[PDB]
Amino acid sequence: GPSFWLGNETLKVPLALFALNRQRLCERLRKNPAVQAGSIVVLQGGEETQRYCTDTGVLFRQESFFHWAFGVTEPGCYGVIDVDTGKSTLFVPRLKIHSKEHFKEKYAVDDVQYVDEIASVLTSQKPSVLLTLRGVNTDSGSVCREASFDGISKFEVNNTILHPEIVECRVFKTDMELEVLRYTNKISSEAHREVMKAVKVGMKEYELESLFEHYCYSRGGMRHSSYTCICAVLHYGHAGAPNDRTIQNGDMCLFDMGGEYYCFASDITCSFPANGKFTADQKAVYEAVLRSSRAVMGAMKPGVWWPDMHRLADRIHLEELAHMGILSGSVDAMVQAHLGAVFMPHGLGHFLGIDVHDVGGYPEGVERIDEPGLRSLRTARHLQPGMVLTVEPGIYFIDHLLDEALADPARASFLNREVLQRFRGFGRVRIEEDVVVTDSGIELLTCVPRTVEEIEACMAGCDKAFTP
Amino acid sequence: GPSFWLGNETLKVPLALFALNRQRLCERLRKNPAVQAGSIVVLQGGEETQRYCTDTGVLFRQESFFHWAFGVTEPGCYGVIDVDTGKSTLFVPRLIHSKEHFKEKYAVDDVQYVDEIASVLTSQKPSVLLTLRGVNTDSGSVCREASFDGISKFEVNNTILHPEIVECRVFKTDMELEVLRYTNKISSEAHREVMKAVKVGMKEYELESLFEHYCYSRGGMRHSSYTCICGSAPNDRTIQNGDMCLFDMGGEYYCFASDITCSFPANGKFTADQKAVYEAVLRSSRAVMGAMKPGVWWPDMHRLADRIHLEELAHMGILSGSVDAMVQAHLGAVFMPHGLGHFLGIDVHDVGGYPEGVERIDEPGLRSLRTARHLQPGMVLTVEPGIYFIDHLLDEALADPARASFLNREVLQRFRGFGRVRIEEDVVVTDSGIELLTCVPRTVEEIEACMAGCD
Ligand code: PRO
Ligand code: PRO
Ligand SMILES: [Mn+2]
Ligand SMILES: [Mn+2]
Ligand SMILES: [Mn+2]
Ligand SMILES: [Mn+2]
Ligand SMILES: [O-]
Ligand SMILES: [O-]
Repeated sequence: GPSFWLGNETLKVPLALFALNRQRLCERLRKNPAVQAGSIVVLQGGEETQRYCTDTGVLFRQESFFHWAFGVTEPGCYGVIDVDTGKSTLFVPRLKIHSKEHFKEKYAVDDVQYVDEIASVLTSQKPSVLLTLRGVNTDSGSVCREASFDGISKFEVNNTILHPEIVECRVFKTDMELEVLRYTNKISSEAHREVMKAVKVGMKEYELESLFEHYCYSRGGMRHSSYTCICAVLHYGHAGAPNDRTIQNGDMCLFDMGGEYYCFASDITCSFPANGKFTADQKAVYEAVLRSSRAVMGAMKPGVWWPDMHRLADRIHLEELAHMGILSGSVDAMVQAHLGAVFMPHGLGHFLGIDVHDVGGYPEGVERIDEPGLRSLRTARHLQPGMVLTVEPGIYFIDHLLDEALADPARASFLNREVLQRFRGFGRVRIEEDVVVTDSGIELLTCVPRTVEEIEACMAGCDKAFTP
Repeated sequence: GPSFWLGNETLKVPLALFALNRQRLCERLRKNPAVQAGSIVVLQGGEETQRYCTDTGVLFRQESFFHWAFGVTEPGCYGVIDVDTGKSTLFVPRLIHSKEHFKEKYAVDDVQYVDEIASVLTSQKPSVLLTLRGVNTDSGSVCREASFDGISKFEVNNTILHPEIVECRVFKTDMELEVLRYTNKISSEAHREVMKAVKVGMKEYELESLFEHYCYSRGGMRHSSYTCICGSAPNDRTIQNGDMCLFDMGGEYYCFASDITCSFPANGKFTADQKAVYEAVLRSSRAVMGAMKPGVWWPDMHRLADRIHLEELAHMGILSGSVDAMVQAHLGAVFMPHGLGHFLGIDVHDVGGYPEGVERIDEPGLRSLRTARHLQPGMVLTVEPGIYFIDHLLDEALADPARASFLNREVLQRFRGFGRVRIEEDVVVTDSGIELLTCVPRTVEEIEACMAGCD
């Protein structure tokens, strides 16, 4: 059948991918006892937006649930799925201008109609109930926009059934979806290598962000970054602003960037010395995060409770920080005092898919854990095959977190100021891989240099094939 | 005083630019007979947005009127200006920098937190708050009026400000022109790099990518001014041998735009037909720039470009008959359906093209003009004539006996799928003529030498 493709070396994505998602959603809804016969799923695609009151266009990016179901890149559409038969209808704006037939062929749907006819067409199809999308995103706190059209009031509308079901479908990636996520990770990994090869003392961080974006777009067809790429919030107020810090000798760099292809995300972080040679201290902190990274990846398999992996990373960080002489005392005591969250205040990792922070981390019955570090986890679910997660432990030296710990009698004793003082302004190490949960373990999607020797080799311009 | 700067070779933009804008706005309001003494201008800045219901951030870009007045890059702010004294107060979110930090950074008279805006304005006992509401004549959208908790307690006027701040934006200060010269410099350089890099077989988005990379990495231009048009949402058309490329792209620096279009043969060599069409647009481009000066009516420039295009198309054999008669039948709009050019500034399609008293001309071509004003010094415009071979426009003309007679179908057939040529320059009106901001290869000889890798 047809496939989405941007030519050259970019990935051909069969539109069958979305047909399989529609099939899976219908199969789930058919097994749902509360779904009436003759129900129709109604999704509304995104519309083009402009900057405020101007006619300056904002680059259009399809709404994620609508993309997941249909793969449609055009703004202003609606999409309908008959639950009982699986029949799909795309509604496109009545505006070279393409025919309805052109869109039917392009997207391999069963029917195409114009948007202004949606009320007439649905009336004629006599559905029992329209199933629309409404629910809460547990990362943004926002409520998903329910589809609406002139005349929808004449129909029976249920806005509670669909959201948890289509979320759960998105949580489990198909083999076709994995092929795209492998590709996004391949291009983003190559871009990360290019950045490590290009970085020079004296460069502005945004020069590297630009290079990353150029690699992803020109060689990967990735028009969008998946998320705001982190290399300043400080100097200009938003993560999106150019990071205009000058890279200095002795710096540890952290680049957190990932491109998006056809609305499938990647999210990768590399940490490395600006000048291409790890100091003893840098090697020590870095290899601590490498150790937790690898321990978690080695422990992940179906049935594993994700918060247990976060705690495992914490324990390893604390062990290694103690082996460095930054911390002293009982590691068990440190864990009881939640000392790990001083060095890693964020969650270990999160679902990834069409969204960087993908849906379904906190379905009904799954509770957020009200402890330092863990409260920042974007899911507290148990791992199952088909999930895609980031694994992103880090160690940070953040003054106000350290000072707070030093002011806390329950924590302050564990800290050796004489050694710690040398790590003030050390910076940050984070190692972020993307992985798939398999039937028995994981598959690593990311492919960047990770050991000290591999990183130093990459920055010295060694061919990627070279291995130390 | 302080300046915006992204280091390396990027431009230092004095925050004094925005101070001057505020003063200019107050000077204008003070002359407005409806403006009450003790009025305060209230502007609301943009806020951070996310993609739909996700936590995926959308790259923040400041609202244009608010940027013009304050140069503030942070989301979630307000800014007010005492009309009588010119005193400026910035309101920032309480979140980490001090208010003192923001005062120093933006060279405003006072900084407060946003949650105190009602209390602060109340203490200053204004007659009325002047808020922003009006219609953008390019989008049809209504400007969003500032609002805050407790604003209901104030007398608010939302009619006075818009036309007055729009009018200020129409006329660029020397400091603004410095930034627009810079954005044109970098975008010009990026266009040259694109011309050097184009190879048959490439995808258009590869050149869009290169352009953005040059502007960002070398210019500190994070944003494209507008969605990039890459003729021959990624443009994934393969550049083919024999194609005429059209690349319309411009970077933005600190919310100051640029808008440049280059047309050139994909394979680096103009055919006779391509040279003929291209040099027709070069001729109208140069004729319009030459004729521009204070007092010139912009629609006359549009019709000048039409006349020249028709003359050249007749010379080529595409058309026959009286060019006078052709103009009377609006034949120019078949080949150039859009307006000749538009105001440019903080927005690519900048404000103020149709203030009250200036009417849109209801004729083909001219109705798409984004201004029908007379030119005055300080105005910044694009000059972007083009010739297009658009089947449905051509078909409509061939069906209409008043136009069909002028067209030589046997010659036109050859130009079906020719594509299109547009040449877009950015210029400023001076006391005597114009200053050209754009600096790219333009003659056939310059373009071919550039693409051949010469120099
Ligand atoms: O938001 C999150 O979950 C991770 C934490 C570090 C940056 N991204
Ligand atoms: O919108 C305008 O007015 C010009 C002409 C077409 C491309 N930009
Ligand atoms: Mn990340
Ligand atoms: Mn992440
Ligand atoms: Mn343009
Ligand atoms: Mn333009
Ligand atoms: O991340
Ligand atoms: O343009």
